[PDB]
This record gives sequence, structure tokens and C-alpha cells, in this order.
Amino acid sequence: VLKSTQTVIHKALEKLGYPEEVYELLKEPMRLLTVKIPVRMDDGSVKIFTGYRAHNDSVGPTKGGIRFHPNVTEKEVKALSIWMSLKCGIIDLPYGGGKGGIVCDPRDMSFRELERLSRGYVRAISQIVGPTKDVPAPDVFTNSQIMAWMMDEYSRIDEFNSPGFITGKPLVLGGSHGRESATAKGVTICIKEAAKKRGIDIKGARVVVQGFGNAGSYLAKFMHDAGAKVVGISDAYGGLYDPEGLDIDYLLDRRDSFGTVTKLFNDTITNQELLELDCDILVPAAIENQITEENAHNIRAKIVVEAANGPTTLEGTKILSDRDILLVPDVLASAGGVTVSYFEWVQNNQGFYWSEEEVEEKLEKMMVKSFNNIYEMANNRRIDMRLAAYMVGVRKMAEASRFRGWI
Amino acid sequence: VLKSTQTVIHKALEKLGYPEEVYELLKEPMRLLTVKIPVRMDDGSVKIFTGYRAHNDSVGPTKGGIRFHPNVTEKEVKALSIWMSLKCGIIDLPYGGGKGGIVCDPRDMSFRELERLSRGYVRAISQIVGPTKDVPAPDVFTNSQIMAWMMDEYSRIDEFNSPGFITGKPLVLGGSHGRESATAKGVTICIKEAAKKRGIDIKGARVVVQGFGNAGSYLAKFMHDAGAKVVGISDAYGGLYDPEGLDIDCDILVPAAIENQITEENAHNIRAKIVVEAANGPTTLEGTKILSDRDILLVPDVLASAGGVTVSYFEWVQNNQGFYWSEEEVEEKLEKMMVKSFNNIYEMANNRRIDMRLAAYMVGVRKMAEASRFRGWI
Amino acid sequence: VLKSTQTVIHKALEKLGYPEEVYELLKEPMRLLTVKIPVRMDDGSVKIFTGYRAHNDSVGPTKGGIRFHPNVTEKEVKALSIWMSLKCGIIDLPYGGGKGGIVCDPRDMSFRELERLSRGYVRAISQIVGPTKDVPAPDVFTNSQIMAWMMDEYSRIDEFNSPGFITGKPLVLGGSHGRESATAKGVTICIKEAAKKRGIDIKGARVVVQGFGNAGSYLAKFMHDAGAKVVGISDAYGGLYDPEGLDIDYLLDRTNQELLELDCDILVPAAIENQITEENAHNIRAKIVVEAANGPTTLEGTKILSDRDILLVPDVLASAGGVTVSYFEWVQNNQGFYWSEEEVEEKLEKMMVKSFNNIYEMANNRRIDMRLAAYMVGVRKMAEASRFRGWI
Amino acid sequence: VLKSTQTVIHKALEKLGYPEEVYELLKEPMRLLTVKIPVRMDDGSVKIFTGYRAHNDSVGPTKGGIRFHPNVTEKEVKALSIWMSLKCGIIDLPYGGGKGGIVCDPRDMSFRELERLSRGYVRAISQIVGPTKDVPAPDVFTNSQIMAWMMDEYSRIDEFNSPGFITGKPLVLGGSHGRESATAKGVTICIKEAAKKRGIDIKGARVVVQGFGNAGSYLAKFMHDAGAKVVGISDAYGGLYDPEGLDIDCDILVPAAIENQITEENAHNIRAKIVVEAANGPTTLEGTKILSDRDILLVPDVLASAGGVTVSYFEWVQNNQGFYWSEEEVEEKLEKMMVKSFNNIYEMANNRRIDMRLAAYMVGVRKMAEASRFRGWI
Amino acid sequence: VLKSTQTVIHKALEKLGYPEEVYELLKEPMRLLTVKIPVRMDDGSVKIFTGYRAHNDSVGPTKGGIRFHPNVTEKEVKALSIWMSLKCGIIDLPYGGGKGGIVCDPRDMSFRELERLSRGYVRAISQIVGPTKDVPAPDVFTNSQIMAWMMDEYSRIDEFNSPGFITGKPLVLGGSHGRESATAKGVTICIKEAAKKRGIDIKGARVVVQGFGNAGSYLAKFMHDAGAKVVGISDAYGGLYDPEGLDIDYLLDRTNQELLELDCDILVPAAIENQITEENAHNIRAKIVVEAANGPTTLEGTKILSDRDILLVPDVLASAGGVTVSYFEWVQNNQGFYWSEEEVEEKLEKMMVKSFNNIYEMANNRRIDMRLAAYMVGVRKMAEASRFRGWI
Repeated sequence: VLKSTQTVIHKALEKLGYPEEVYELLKEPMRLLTVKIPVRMDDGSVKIFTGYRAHNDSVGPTKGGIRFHPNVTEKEVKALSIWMSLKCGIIDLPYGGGKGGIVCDPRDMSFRELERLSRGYVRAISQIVGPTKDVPAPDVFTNSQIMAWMMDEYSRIDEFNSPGFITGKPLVLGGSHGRESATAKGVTICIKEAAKKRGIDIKGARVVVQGFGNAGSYLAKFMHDAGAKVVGISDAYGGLYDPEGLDIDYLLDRRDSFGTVTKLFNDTITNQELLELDCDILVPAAIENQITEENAHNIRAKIVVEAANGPTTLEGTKILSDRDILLVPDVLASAGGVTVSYFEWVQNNQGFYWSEEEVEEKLEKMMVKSFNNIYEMANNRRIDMRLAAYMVGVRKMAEASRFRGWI
Repeated sequence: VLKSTQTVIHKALEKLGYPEEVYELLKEPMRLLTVKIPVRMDDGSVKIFTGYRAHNDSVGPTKGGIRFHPNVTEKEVKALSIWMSLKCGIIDLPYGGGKGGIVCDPRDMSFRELERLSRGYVRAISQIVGPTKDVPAPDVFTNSQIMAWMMDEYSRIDEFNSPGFITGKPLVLGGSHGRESATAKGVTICIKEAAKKRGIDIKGARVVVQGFGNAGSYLAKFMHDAGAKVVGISDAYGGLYDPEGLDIDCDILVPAAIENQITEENAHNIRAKIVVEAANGPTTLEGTKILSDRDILLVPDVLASAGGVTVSYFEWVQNNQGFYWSEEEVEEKLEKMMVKSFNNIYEMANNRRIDMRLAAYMVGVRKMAEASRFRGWI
Repeated sequence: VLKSTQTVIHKALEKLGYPEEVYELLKEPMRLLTVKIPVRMDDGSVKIFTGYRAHNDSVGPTKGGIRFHPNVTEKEVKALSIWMSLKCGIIDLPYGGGKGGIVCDPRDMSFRELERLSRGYVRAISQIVGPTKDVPAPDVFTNSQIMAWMMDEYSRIDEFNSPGFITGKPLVLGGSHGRESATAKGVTICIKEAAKKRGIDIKGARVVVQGFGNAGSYLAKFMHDAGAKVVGISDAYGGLYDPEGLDIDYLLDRTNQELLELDCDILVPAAIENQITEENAHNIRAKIVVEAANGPTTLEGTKILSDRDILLVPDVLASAGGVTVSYFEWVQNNQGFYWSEEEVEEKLEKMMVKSFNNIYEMANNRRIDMRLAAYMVGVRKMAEASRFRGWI
Repeated sequence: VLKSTQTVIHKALEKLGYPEEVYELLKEPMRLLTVKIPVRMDDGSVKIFTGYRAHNDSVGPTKGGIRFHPNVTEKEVKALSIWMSLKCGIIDLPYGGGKGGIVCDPRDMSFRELERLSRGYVRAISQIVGPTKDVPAPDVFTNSQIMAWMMDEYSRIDEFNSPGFITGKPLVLGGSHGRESATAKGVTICIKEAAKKRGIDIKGARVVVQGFGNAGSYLAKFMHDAGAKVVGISDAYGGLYDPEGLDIDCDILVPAAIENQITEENAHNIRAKIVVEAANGPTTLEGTKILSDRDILLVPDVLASAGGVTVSYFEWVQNNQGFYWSEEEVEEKLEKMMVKSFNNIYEMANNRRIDMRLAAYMVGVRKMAEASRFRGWI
Repeated sequence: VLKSTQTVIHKALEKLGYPEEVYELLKEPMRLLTVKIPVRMDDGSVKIFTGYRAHNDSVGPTKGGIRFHPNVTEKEVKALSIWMSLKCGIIDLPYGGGKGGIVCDPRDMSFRELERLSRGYVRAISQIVGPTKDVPAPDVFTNSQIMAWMMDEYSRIDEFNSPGFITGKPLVLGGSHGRESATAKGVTICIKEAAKKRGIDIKGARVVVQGFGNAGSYLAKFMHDAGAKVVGISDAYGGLYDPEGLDIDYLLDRTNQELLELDCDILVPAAIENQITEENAHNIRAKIVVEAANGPTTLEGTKILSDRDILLVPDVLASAGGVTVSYFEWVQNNQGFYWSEEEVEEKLEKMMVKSFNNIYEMANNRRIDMRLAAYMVGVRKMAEASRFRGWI
């Protein structure tokens, strides 16, 4: 995963004619903080939660969300941090890549516990974090409520309101319009572009979405409202299929806080079958490594847009290319989160807030602009979207690190 | 008195459906600093002035003016700080309410004495105020010069220019265009917007402005220039009426004078379709009800007058950017925010079958209630 | 020399009607830091460089560039810091004047030596500079790379990215679009705006650009593209004249007495000093003279042109394009949001227009030339601020 | 490996009667920072070095050295940070354990390269270290010069002299007298104090020092000067014995050499009444037991060698005062603390019927356990 | 002038065997801030005072006083800042040299005007000074009241009591006991310690104090109380001699050629410059000469005394008592704990003794006079520190 991100960054770097030294510098976050966080549990016990914060690169304050998952690991956190630098390079924000992770399961914890842990996180890392250093955001199993708690904790430490510290905030705390679903909106725009690029009509296109989380659900809905047929949908437990397009309104009706909805049905299919669902546009919005060497040949979509971090492997990606499938890379497709996060941060910087229309417009303009830069450079170079996107998303970081004398 | 403010806060929270605990939180400033400031007087003596700075609620940096007046009281600045939250909530500012006061009589103090006091005041409270913490402004007997001194003092303490510490500054110190007309203009925006709701074209609208003083006269020019038949004005010695329209060089009643003009005793008499308050408490509680029972749209002073606060906010934003807005740019943003504010309040009042006064109070109090809850304070 | 700057300051304050004490305040930088910077040289030796940083006046964060030159002097950086206030006042920036200088010869220093010096310079003055205090920029022999190093160093000291500490940065480090054309464009805006005042349509206006060098050539393309008959240009070996209008495009792609005495509407002296002198001032056929260089017209010439109805746009105002965009970069740094090339352009225009017009109108109301009125406007803001804040 | 340290921590907490949750808290550094440091190499290239800084526990500013070694590992610096807490608890320092490491080989790096790396290291971690936060020191291949560079760098970042950021500095930069002899002297104090407990006059005491290397030779001079019959010494090629006493110019055995000299295979053979470790793990676990079963007093290396840490602490104190101690003043304070420490540990071991090793561990771990509980962490 | 200080610095470094580059580093303050301070005068006017603050070298927080005098010059405060390093090196303080100066005449300024200036001075330089950066003190026409004002101002800027910013404070503001007698006592310690080196019992030692002014009279009481035969004193109108010993307590309650040529063990020139010259250096009967004033002995005289076995204790070492106690005040400020009069005394002694002995022993080992050796010891510490920190 990290190993893979590094091959493509290396290839990217080299393809641009960079000294090996630049790869060496970018291949891993320059600063990784891992922390132990004591948490008073409701049962009167005390549990030590392990946290991570990664700063890939500082040529710009680092930016990236914090996830709460049992399967989070230091390795994942580094790789996620590197993604983010690329996303910010790709969209062209004054950010470096960062990410956070706390080994825990919010499904097994209480509202109060999550707050204590949230506040515990900020207290462990406040020193290397803040409006001007490193701005976090939601990610897996975190929401605006967790951002609000953390923001509050940071503000009490700096002794004044520090909205810019962390993005994805509630509107009333200097949050931005459009952030809540920004990720999906970002994938949507990316789908529309890829569709228009392939001569595919969204009006009746069949779209399969793996994962029904915050990115997955809002996405499916945006595709539904775009008039698309969302035929395949899934959470961790399985998929739902309807060649005529699932009742999305209903599916996110039965949906719970954690994005599961599969259990309510008995006619469910497996997640690996879902990935082979006959369709135009496949949207991996779940866990990593879903398109490997052993199913890349079996996917029926001519367009695959990565809403999730690292959903397809190297060979998975090469194969997708060998057989003329259009793959919009994660470092592009999933970057609506940061982009709107970034707006939120500008608004925090200024103390003045944008309308939904202004966010929607700026968001669209930058993504479209980013898709085209990548799609075109992938053309001119006889290379895939991955390598192309990476080349776009590494440009600034490599140039800035050079200007500033690090390499 | 202070309880009057708390009654409003309670009523409003009540209607929103917030638990009693939220009221308990919001009923007093979460932070009050009262200070003693030694000032060297010109006569060689030394006088100790008592100052207060109140931060009602911190769901955003606090914001509010400082008055120099013999009769200012801790209880008063507390109360006023809360009202600032309301306004800030009403305009949807990224602020919380704050307020300052010094027990003194500027009218009996010299120029250099007032400066010493101003600097002393900042020296006393610097620890808890600033561009990111608490942004004062002018009030009763304070002005741009006082603001300047305070800004200079605060900047010395930070060791760098801190324009955004305090608003109402002179233009050269990072002040903002459009202060002079801020309040009046804010009223005009509420009047126009109220017109739209009642399907009343401004171009022929019969407008009545009580008080041809300072804000009144201004409002009259604004309607007459907007093509309204300003069919009536009044100062302190009666009024002028002319159905054809008075050449300032009914549909809308703008009470721009004193309190208790619209009472139970004459509320049923009001011919106007819209009443936009351009002054403090022109209409009693009954009158407000009566007008409500009748289909008369009553635009609350707390919303109508928020123009001043809004532009003070713009100054702070400009300070943050280090970039300063043209007179037109100030104007349009002032409009968008007033319109946005009028409409949120109008629509809540419409949906909830209550007057705009009460709905403004809810909107003024709701934001810091949501924020305080989000941040785990309640 | 430094007194020359002080004379201007005095004259301008004089006319505004400020008391002598205000001049006394503004005549010198309220703050001067001179430092000794040890640099490890490649030859193994150690050389101690002398650096200066001057803050003229603090009615806003100070702003101004740093030059690396063998001949830079404390007296010079002092003088220059004051000129920066003037410009800042002229453009109405929320700045005060500042200026830096290091006694060194970059031409004889290696890449890694220049970096060491740059970092040492920041290390030396970090205490009194920063995004909210004093914002340097490039000058004589300093560039975006030097700016980058300095920015990196300052950021290390704050322990966080501080783009707004120093302007003229590379784009990736939070620099701003529209630096390259800043000055030239600022001139063009003054030219157009001057046209409007004299009721001169640009679309047929006979334009004369002296110096077909770097800014001159640019100005020619701008008028020719704006539909002006660029009826004349000149480099160092004479000039071209053509009443019909010279196709500048034909020339990008490929006497001096006479060029200036050409029958034209707009004369843009974009060359050297003392072209417009008492000896030929009455000869100038142009209705408008917009300076695109330093001191092209002597003091007499300025008067003569004034006595005649010739509108003379002062270099100090015409060239403020560079400073203005450096300011935009700082603003963008404050926002953490970066402006499109077009957005930079329009703001550059609005400020130049606003500035031209304040200065033009003061000159008109007060029956004086634009030079003097610019000086008043350049000096008036910090005089008002300093008084408001109780310094005088 | 790291678990070895954790086993000790667990065992010690176990015996103190702390709940499992305390162990969970103390088993890992509450804070680990790992950094990548670009260094310009002399050959023109650029090498990225990996650095770590670990803060075990914050019940006081953390304290611990930095090693430059090809084989240093994150797991190692973590482990070592914990051992620093133990020592700090043992000496009763107002510290918590911290530790640094850079993966590099100083032996292959030039003078100017090592400086760049040192500055880069400080630049990388400056945010979480400092005189009040985390105080590094020299270790494996780091020295006073490296300390100096790091101190200079940190001072530049604070914009003022920060001697107390890092210890082991040269005297001119605020270093402390008595570093050279710190460890050795600490041993001598434990030896004398152990003597007192066993009613053994030093003046005639037969002393045996294994290893006549650097610390061994020193210890021999100290006993011989104290009037002990240093009846035996040894280097790597055997030993000297002389009942009359060897003129360095048994009662006490001071193993000052290598690990596993005192094993189950010979533990019953030891004639000495007191064994004071002046090196790392000279006695196996069994041997420690055997000596315990026999009435042989075994002074633990972790306590005996705490001289170095203690003087590094003195340097930090002097830095705080901005006042520097005479060589004698350092000596006496070093003694009082070692004596105080020896005695707390001896008495706990006596009261609780356990060896000094285990009791030292308890005392080393108990302080941060009490502090962490007092501060509501557990 | 400033070169005189630099000559000493060079000579001393020279002898230590430091390369020329070290001298280049130490020859000027690495940091000089000169400021313009607007003060509202009582007559309603506004006067702009010029102030300087110099940090010679940063191998420790800088330390040094501020003088208010019409004749203070940038060159002077620079020079003086360097001398402070020397003293600091001599006493082994964790300091570097610093110095302040304001061009003004306190004698013509009112009480409230002097306060405004003092606050303005702190306001001007606050960015680069403070308890951890640069610690001023009183000098020529400044006192504890001025110190108090400055301390109050600085504390306001930090928003907390910062006693350690500036020394020489009144006791209630965190000043230190033992200032009054600091210098005199430091001399006495050098005298006693010099005695020990020459095997001279104090109890019968014939002591001669030139100048029965303020420090002289004090020194006389100290020897007479220590059991020395103060066989001679002098003011400005000749001297008293009495082999049996003058009862200074009489004299205390209530010529110069001869007073100096008097048969004695210890000669303490506590008066003016150039008393010990080539013209009379061979005449001096004393075995030890301890300077209690500035430059009492010419360069030749210093040599002559050296050739003869006469021990000459340098003023720069003998007078370091004042600086030392100012340092104690700063330490106490750091601790927030204040020392008894006795505790100050003993620490003052230990440091003076330690200092005398390092300097004496270097002079003995290196076959040179104590003057030169003091200079080496005064300059050596910041040279070692600067090298350790990679500045040279």
C-alpha cells in the first residue's frame, strides 16, 4: 500500500527527471507523531488508545483527516499522509499532506467516551498542530461532532477561537457550506467528466458503488439525482443489486450512522461480485485493495473512479489500462474533501463565510481543472491516470522542497 | 434590568425547545473582568477609574463596544454583552457578544486624560482581549480617536500592528468605509425587503417616517430617492402630511423616534401595512401583539439596526485580510447579510406563527446555543 | 543623498500644513537594525557581512526589499525605507516603509554561500520582522530563490509556515501571479487614466515610448494593442517615427532629441534621467508625459511642463505596480488563498486608478503638479496615523 | 527487547499493588516523534536521516540522551526512554524519561555534516522539546560539541539563549562541573553507603574491583584512597591478589566489567558481603536470587550508575538559575541525592523482604505512577 | 576610541592564539539597534530622542547599563558593550556584553519627562530585550527609579512581572542587597587576594589609598578595620602619612607625589588617570598596586611595574564588583528568591576570588602582566562559545 504509493511516486518523480534525492525525501512523512491516550471509560475503567499524526511535507501547512478504526496502523497513516500531499498538489492548494489515526472502534464506544478520546487526541498532539501548522478533518468513522469537540479543545489550549485548526466543522463553528458531502460531490464531478470523456450518458448510466459510508452514500444519491442508475451498492457486509437501479432514497433511509444497510436483506450479494456487476461506472468507496490481479480482468465498467484511498493495486491498475478502462485515480477523485476543507480554512483565515453556491462553484472549477490537467498529461505522455496524477500532485512539493533548500 | 435581557433569552430558548440548562449557561457572561485603572490627571492628582469587560459567550471571538459614562454599571455591561450575542446571532456573525464600560465622565476629562484612561483600560484587560479573542468598538462617549489610542496601546503590547483588536478605527489605522450610514442603510434594507414580502412596490409606496432628526431625515431621503411617496415626516413639534408625497429635498411606518409610540391605546389605529422600527422600543408589548393580530408586519429594532454591528464586523474582516474594501463593496455585503438575516427571521416567524420580534430573538440566541452544545459546554 | 529624501518629505509635509515636529518624526526611520552576519565561505574561511534593516514608520506593518550590493549603505537603506512609505501612502497600502541591505557582492558568491548569508540575515533580524511586523522583498541582486531561503529560515524560527513574512516568493511557496508585468502594467493604467483626464481617446492616440528596452518595449505593445498609434520608439541608437503608427508587433519580433519633440499625445520617457530639461521642456509636443523610469525630467522641466498644460505623471506613482502586487502576495498569504492572474490584474487596476485619481484631484484642487501632490499623498497617511496614535 | 523493559515495569508495578491500567499507561512512551532530516553531504549529495524522540511520561519535563548509531531503533529509543523514567524515579528527579536517536554512522560523517544533522534534528523536533519540555543529553556517539550545536540551534529558534534545553554542554555554554567523574563517584557513594548498612568500616575493608579499565581503575583509586585494602583488581588477562592490599598507585565486590560474571554456576562461591554493580547486568537473574538467599547485599546497576543522570540534572538546574556550581557543590549534592536514593531503595527492600534490584525498580516506577494518578491520567 | 577597545580585543585574542577571523567577529556588536523616541515634553512640545542598544555577543544573554548623557554616542555604546563582554568573561558570568545609551540631558528634563523617555526607550527596543535576551542596568545619569519605570513598562508588554529584564531595581521591585558597596568590596577582595600571593599578612600591611573621596575613603576603612596600617591617604590637596598607621575612623568621621612614593605594601590608586607613569614608575615602593579607578597607570608604567616585581591588579578586574552584584540580582529574579546581605557578600567574594586567581595564574604561567591576562580571560569565553556554536 505504502510500498505501492512509493513505486508510483518514484516513477512519477523520475519521469519528471528528478534526482533520486527527491524521492528519498518524499517517500515518507518527514514527521510522524504516535501517542498514547488514556481514556476514562464509562465502565469506570481506563483504556490506552494509540494515536498517530503524520506530516508528509511542510512546503505548506499539512492537511488531512483523522480516522477512528480498529484497523488503522502507522503504515496506513503514512500512506494516507502521502496521498494527501498528492491531492493538494493535484487540486493545487497551499497545503502539505497530513493524516491522523486513532486505533479504536467508535461503534463500541459511547458519545462521552468518543469526546474524551477526541479531546485526548488534541491534547497529545496540540504542540505540532494548529491553524498554521496542520489542519485535520473528518475521515473514517469521524464526523463534524468530533471536529467540534477537537476544535474546542484546541481553542482552550490556545486560549482563543481557533476554527482554522480543523476542518469539517459544524457550520456554527465556522464550518463551510458544502463540506459535509464534498467528497462525494468531488467524485461526482470526476465521474461526469470521465463520462463526457467516454461518450457515456449519465442520464441513464448504470453506476455501481462499493461502500455506503459518507463518501459512498452521498455519492450514490448524487448519481441518482443526476439521473443515473445506481445498480450496485454495498457496505462491509454485502451488496444490493437491481439492474434497474436501487431505491437510493430508501437505502440511505435504512442506513445507519456507520454506513451499513446490507443486513436488512437476505437476497444480498458479495462485495467481490458487486465489483464485477455489469455496469458503466464502478466507484470503489470502501476499503483498499479491492481491484487486484485476480479481478481486474473481471470488471465490466469502462469507467472506474476511486472515491476511496488505494482501492486498486499496481497490476490492478496496469490491467485496467491494458484493456482500455478509464481509471480516475484516488488522489484526484477523492480530493473534494480537502478542496472544500481548504475553502473552510480560507473562510476561517478571513472570518468571512461563503454561500453554498460559492463553494459549489469553486469546488467544481478546481476539480474539473484538475481532471483535465491529469487526463491531458496522461494523453501527451502515453501513460495512465495514476502516473499522470502523481506527476501533477508531486510537482509543487518537489519544487518547493528544492527552493527551500531541503534537497 | 439585567433580568429583562434574561427574560428575552429565556423566552427565546424556551420556544426553540432548549432545556433549562442552556438558559442557565447563556444568562450571564461566561467571563467578566472588572479593573481599577490609575490615571494621572492634569491637576497633578491621581484618579482610579473602574472598568469592566464582559465576554458573554465564546462560540466565536467576542465583539462589542466600550462606553465612557458616569452611569455605566457592571450589571449594564453584562446585559449589553448578551444583547451583542443576539445581534451577532441575528446577523450570523462569527462572533459572540462582548461589551465594555468605564465609570467616568469624558465631558469633564481633558484630551490627554482620556488618552491615559484609554491606554490604561487596554493595559488592564490586554490579557483577555485581542483580534482573535475580544474585539471592542466605540459606544456612548467613545469615538474613533479613543479607538485609535486603544489600538496603538494594544499594538505596543503585542509588539506589532493589531488593527483587528478594535473596530471603529480611523481609516488610516485600518478602519472601514460605510460606518456613517451603516445603521440607517441597514434599516432601508429591512424596509425594502419587508416591502417585497407584502407585495408592496416601493416605487409608489406611501412611507411615513416619525422623527426627522438624524436617522429619520436620512431614511426619508432614502425612500424619496427610491421613489416612495414619503407622505409624512415629523420632528418634535408635529408632522407634515401630503398624499402626493413630500419633497424631502400609508404602506410603511418607520418609527424613528422615542419609545412607546405604538401602544395598546392606538395600535388598532395604525393604517400602515408594515412597521419598521428605526429606534429603541417604539412599540409596547401589547402594541406588538395587536399589530400581530392585525396583519401588520413589525420589523424588530434588534434586526433593523444591526447595520452598525455588521460594518464593524466588516472592518475586522478587512483587518484580518490586511485588505480594505471599497465603499460599494461594503454596501453590497451589508445588503446581502441584512437580506439574509431579514429572511431567516421572517421565515421562522412565518413557519412558527409568531411575530418577527420573538423570531429574531430565537435566531439571535440559537447560534451560540448550537455552538455551545457542539463544543460540549452543554 | 539622504537629505534629498528628507527635502521631499519636508516640502510635502510643509504644503499639507503639518507642523515642523511631524517632519522631525518622519525624517528618519523610527527603527534601524544593523547586524554582523558570519558566513562560512566555500574556501573554508569565514566572512562577516554587514546587514541593515530599517523600519521607517510603524503605522502599519513595514514593507520593503533587501538588496545585496557592494555599494549599499546604511544611509541608503534609511533613505529607501522612507521612499517605501511614500509609495505605500501613494497606493494607500496598510503598510509603512521598510528596507533591507547587505554589503556583499552576490556576483562573487557561490549558490550555497548566498543561502548561508540569506539565512544568517533572517537569523540576525528575526526578532523585529515577520508577517505582522516587517515584510521584506527582492531588490537589486536578490530574487525569488533568496526570498525562498529567507522564508524557509523564518518559518523554522516560528516553527510554522510564514509565507507572509517575505514577498516575491516562488509560486509554490505562496508567491503571487502578475509580478513580471506589475510595474509595466501599473504604468499602462496611469497612461490610460491620464488620457481620460485630458479627454484623449486611446484608440487613435499618438504614443511615444523612449527606450525600447524591457519596460519600454512592453509599454509599446500595450498601446499598440490598445489601438494607439505608437508613432515612435527609441533604443540607444536613435528612434523610429511613423505618423501612421509603428507596428510594434513587427518589432518585438525583430535621434533621441527628435523622438521627444515628436507631435504626439502621450510621451512615456522609459529610459534614463534628465531627458526633459529646461533646455528642451518648451519643445515637448506631447499633452501627457508619463514617467516609466527614474527622474527622466529635471526640476525645471517639471515646472515648465506645469506652466504649459502638460500633464506629468510622476515615476513614484507610475511605477508603484511592483509594490502593489508584492502587497497582494502578502494579502494572499494572510488569507491562505491565492488569486487568479485576472484577479491580481483587476485589483492592481482599481488601486492604481484610485491612487492616480486621489493624486490628480489633489494636484488640481491645490494648483500644483502631480509630482508634489503624490509626495503629499505618500506622506499624509503615516502623518495622520502617527498623530491618531499619539506619536505626534 | 522492548518487552524486557516492560516486564520489569510490570513486575515492579505489580509488587507496588498498582492495577493493570497503570502498567498499560507506562508500558509505552506517551509521545513518540519520528522525523526525516535532510542533510547536505560534503560530496554534494543529500541524505535523509531518520530520527526519533520519545517522551515516556510527562509527570515532569522529560530527560534523556541522543545516540548517533547505525543500529539505533525506534523500539530501542522507546525502551531507553522508559529506563530513563526509572533512573529519574530512583534519584527522585523532577523529570520524566525521554530519549533520542538518529540512524547514522558518525564515524563516516565529517565534522560539518554532523553539525548539519544536529541542527536538522533540533529543527525537526523543536516544537516538542526545550528547557521546560524535554531535555536531551549526549549518548553513544554524541558529545559536548554536538550538544553545543543543538543548543545553539534551539536558542536561535527561541531567539534567546536556552542552555537548559540540553545538558552535557561545554562549560562556556553553561555546562556543569563534575561530569567526568559523575558515574564513578555515584558508585563510590553506593559502596560507602552499603558498607554502613553491613557494619563494614571502609578503613580496612577488603575491596575487589573486576575490570581495571576506565571506571574500574577509578573505583580502585577511590577505595585505596579511602583506606580500603583493594585486595584485588583485574583487566582482561587475569587478576592481581594481595591480602595486604594492592597499592593501586573480600568485603566488597565491585563487578566493573561485562555481563554474566555472577551466575547460578558460581553465585554460592562469592565470598564478598557486598556486591556493588559498576556495569550492566554483571549478575544473572539466578545469581541475583542466590546472593539474596545468602545475605549478600547486591547494589543494582540502575541505582549505582545514576551518577551521570544526576549531574546532567544539576546542569539543568544551574541553567534554570543562571548560576553555576563549584566542583565541590556538585559533589556534595551528588552525594546527598545518591545517599537519599540508596537509602529509600535499601529500606524498601528491607521492609518488603526483597532484593535491591526489584526495590529500585519499584522506586523508579512509583513516582510517575503517583504523579500520573494525581493528575487524573489514571 | 572604539579602536582602542578593538586593539585590546585583538591583542588579547592574538596572545590566546585565535585566528584573525575571531577578532573580526568580536570587534563589533553582532547587533545594534538605534531608535528614535518621541517624548511629550511638559512645555507641550514633542522632542525626538535618539537611543541605542548594542548586543556585542550572544554566547549568553547580553548584559549592560544605559546612560542618559548629551555626549553619549553610537560609537561609545558599541565600545562599552564590548567592555561588558570582557568584564563578563573576567567574572565568568553566563552573560555577553550589552550596552544602552540615550542622547539627552536628564539634568534639564523633568521627572515626568524622564519617565516618558524611559518607557519610550523600552517600547522602542522591547522586541530584542528581556530577562532571557538582554538585561540593562543603570549608568551615568540613570538610577533605580529609571530602572523601575523601564521594568514596569517591560512587564506591561509581556503582561507579567519581568524583574529579570533590568537590574539595579529598588528592593521592592526585586532589586538585590549589596549594590552600594559592590565595587568597593570587589576591590577589597582583590587586595586581600593579592596579599596572599605576595605572602603579605594583611594584619600589619602598610596600605596607601590615593583619593579619600568616595571609594577611597571606603577602602581605607576596610583596610584599617582589617588591621592594616593605612599609612597614607590623600584627597585633592595633598596626603597624610603616619608610619604607625592613620586612624581612618578619626579621619573617617571628621602631597600626592609623596603619598605615592610612600614606603608601603599595597598601593591603591583610587583617583584619576596617569598617576603611575614612566616618569615615576621606578619610584613606587609598594609591592602590590591595586587599581580602584580608571587607567591610573600608563602603558609604560604598567610595563615598568612588570619588570620590577610589582603586582598590578587591573581596574577591569578590580572593579567588577558592580557587574557581579547586578548579575546576582538577575539570578535572584530568575529564582524569584532573594538573597540576604551576607549571601550576596559571600558569592561576591567567591566569584572575585575565583576570577582574581584564574587571571593571576594565567599571567604567571604565561609570563605577562595581570592587565593583559585579564583581557585574555575576558575575551576567551565568548571566543570559545562562539566557536562551539559554529559562528566561527
